[PDB]
Parts: sequence; structure tokens; C-alpha cells
Amino acid sequence: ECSVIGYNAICINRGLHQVPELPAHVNYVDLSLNSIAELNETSFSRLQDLQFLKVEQQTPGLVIRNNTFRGLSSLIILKLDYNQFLQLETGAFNGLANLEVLTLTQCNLDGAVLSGNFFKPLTSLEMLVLRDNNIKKIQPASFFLNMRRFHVLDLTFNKVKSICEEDLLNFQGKHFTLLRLSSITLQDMNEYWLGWEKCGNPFKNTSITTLDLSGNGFKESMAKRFFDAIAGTKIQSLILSNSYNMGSSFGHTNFKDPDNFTFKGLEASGVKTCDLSKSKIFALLKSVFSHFTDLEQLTLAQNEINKIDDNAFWGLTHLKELALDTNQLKSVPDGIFDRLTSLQKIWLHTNPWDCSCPRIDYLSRWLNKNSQKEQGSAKCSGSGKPVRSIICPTSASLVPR
Ligand SMILES: *[C@@H]1O[C@H](CO)[C@@H](O)[C@H](O)[C@H]1NC(C)=O
Ligand SMILES: *[C@@H]1O[C@H](CO)[C@@H](O)[C@H](O)[C@H]1NC(C)=O
Ligand SMILES: *[C@@H]1O[C@H](CO)[C@@H](O)[C@H](O)[C@H]1NC(C)=O
Repeated sequence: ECSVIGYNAICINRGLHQVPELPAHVNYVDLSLNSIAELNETSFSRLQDLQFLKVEQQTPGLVIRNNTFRGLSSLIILKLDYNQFLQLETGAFNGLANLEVLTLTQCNLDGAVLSGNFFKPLTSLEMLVLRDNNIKKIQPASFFLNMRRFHVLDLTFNKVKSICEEDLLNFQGKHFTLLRLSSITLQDMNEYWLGWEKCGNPFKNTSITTLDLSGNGFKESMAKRFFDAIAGTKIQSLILSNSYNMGSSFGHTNFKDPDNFTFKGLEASGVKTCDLSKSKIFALLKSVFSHFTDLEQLTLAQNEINKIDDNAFWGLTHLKELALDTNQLKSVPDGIFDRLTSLQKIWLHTNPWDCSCPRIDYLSRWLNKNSQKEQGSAKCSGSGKPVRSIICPTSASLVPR
């Protein structure tokens, strides 16, 4: 009951229990949402030309036998997502020497998938998506040393209590363009952990373009330790959004805003963009950012910021883009932006600005001189006029009668 148009065969949701007879010339086959219970060598022995195979969400318990993919040397993308309780025989992916993307989201997989030989045949793999599985420890087997182009790994929504040097030993040498460690908790990596000395540097001799550690809490004391531990790792862009424990509270005394020591390990990482948006930061302290010496973009949007110290931004001479919107700022100190000499864009909107004079004098004049840089429009609380338009009267002694 498939729809075969040209090189494409769409067999989505047709109540199939086996791979159906398709024409031998097809290169794109989608068999998602069916009742196929097992895939073996005879499953694709007539579809030898496939480039894109998709077999998502079968009825639960799909088994993939040894040599199912023998001689699909043309297959580049294989998607096996949402297959509850997936069973892989350990030579399941034999033959796939040219495969570049494998996605296995939500298949109840655990660490064995990365530590056994399941992925050994995949010498060309660039992109491995393993979201929302049950991986507790990221422990890649030794063949990963030889996957020259493995560069994208997404582990979002696994619960991984820690990441350590000896865990990631076979990722040493890699350059990851996207190492996505989002929403994995890193529960054990905190103030109270005795395992820090032994953990070392999970990223020893590894480089990263985008390191996504969002949604993992990152209380100030955890960030410090974590970035000391990975001190010196080349990272181009650092995502720490939804660091739900970052910032201070009158409620729990322990908790503090990040300081000039917090991000010191990132000193020589060459970070170009840093996202700390959507967190709980209440104050920007002296020199908190003074270690990102190559920083070009910084977002602190949607925190709870209501205090910016003199020198919050010391050492950000290369910064092009700064976002401070949607906080609780009534004011900023005089001259706070003066040494941001590469500033191209700034966001200051959705803050309750107090436009009393002479408090608002510096920000108003600045926002006017730099109106081409302001994205959106910071407004005065109460009146709702733009802060750009406020001309403060001058103090009487400066213009004597
Ligand atoms: C493969 O699977 C089909 C049914 O799914 C079965 O009839 C056939 O004998 C199997 N062949 C091998 C080699 O496992
Ligand atoms: C499948 O292939 C592997 C790896 O080479 C082999 O050791 C294993 O015994 C095979 N398993 C089965 C169940 O046939
Ligand atoms: C890892 O170490 C080697 C020296 O052993 C070095 O030359 C190389 O650039 C490093 N690789 C990465 C990706 O940092």
C-alpha cells in the first residue's frame, strides 16, 4: 500500500509487518509508524541503493539482526528513533562504512550502545543523536579514536550524573562542532563532590565549536569547579541558558552571583559567544566577564538583574553584541558602556527604567548618541516614553547666571 514516486518510497503508517516489495532502484525509503517486529539481512537485500532510510516508531520491541545492512554502501542517513525498548544485535550496523548520520532518540538505550561494538562499523559517522535515552555514563569505545570526522553528538535529556577524563578518553583528539550536553543534570558535579580530583578534565585535548550545557543548573560554585576542571579547552560558543541555579537569593544563603573567579578557567578558550540567558542572575559583579578576552557576543537576557557594578564589563574590548533585556534594572552606573568600543548592538528593553533626572542623564544621552545600536526600545517606567528621548536639565552651577 506504499506511495512510490520516482526514487522515493513513502510507506508511512500502512500496517506493514515486513519490508514490502519495492522497486530495486529506490534511494529514499520511509517505513515509520508500522508494525515491523524484526529487521534482518533479508530485509534490505533488494533495496541495495538506499541513501536515506527511516524506520521510526515501530510497535515496541524492534529487533535489528546482524548484517541487516550488509552492502548498503550508499546509505548516508539512518533514522531509527522512537522505537521503544530497541534490541540491537551487536553487528547490527555491519557494512555501513559510509553512514554519516545515525539518529536513535528515545529507544531506551543505555551506555552499552557507546561502549560496545555497535558503532564500530560506522567509520564515516559525523552525527549521532541519542536524546532522551537512559545513558548514565558517556564511555565511547576505543574505535572512536579512528572516526576522523565524528563531530556532532546530542545527548539531551539523558541523566548523566558526571562527565570525566577517563569517561571521554576515546574522544581525545576530536573536534566537536556541536557537543550537546543539554538538560542532563550533571547532578554529582558540585561543591560536595569528592570525585573532582579523580575526574580531572573531561575534555583533555578536545576542541569544541558549540558547547551546549544549558538546563543543568550551574550554581556558581558548580560553574567555578567545572570550568577550573576543563580550564584551557578551546570553545567557540558556550551555551549556559537556563542555568536554573546560577545567581543569588535571600532565600538560600549558599547561592551567589558569578564573580571574577567563576569563569577563570575559560581564560584561554577563545570563547566568541556566551549565552547566560534565562537564568537567575541578580547582580553583575566586578570583572565577572574579564576572562572572555575574545568575546564577541554576550546574552544575559531574562535573568533577574537589578544591579550592575562599575566594571561589570571590564576586558570586553572586542564585544560586538550585548543583550541585557527583560531583567529588573531601574538604572546603570555612569559610563558603564564607555569601554565597549566594538559595540554594534545592545538590547536594553523590557526593563523598568527610572527616568528621574539626573539619574537617567547618562543612559538617555548614550542611547541617543548610539541609537543605531539599540535593538528594540528601552522605555521609562510610568510614562512609557523611550529613554532615548529624555533630556535632563543641567545642574544650575554648571551654567551660571
Ligand atoms: C528474516 O525475517 C523474516 C520475517 O521477518 C523471516 O521469515 C526470515 O526467515 C528471516 N531470515 C533471516 C535470515 O533471519
Ligand atoms: C553478530 O556479530 C558479532 C560481532 O562480530 C558476533 O560476535 C556475534 O556472535 C553475532 N551474534 C549473533 C547473535 O549471531
Ligand atoms: C591534541 O594533542 C595533539 C598533540 O598530542 C595536538 O597536536 C592536537 O592539536 C590536539 N588536538 C585537539 C583537537 O586539540
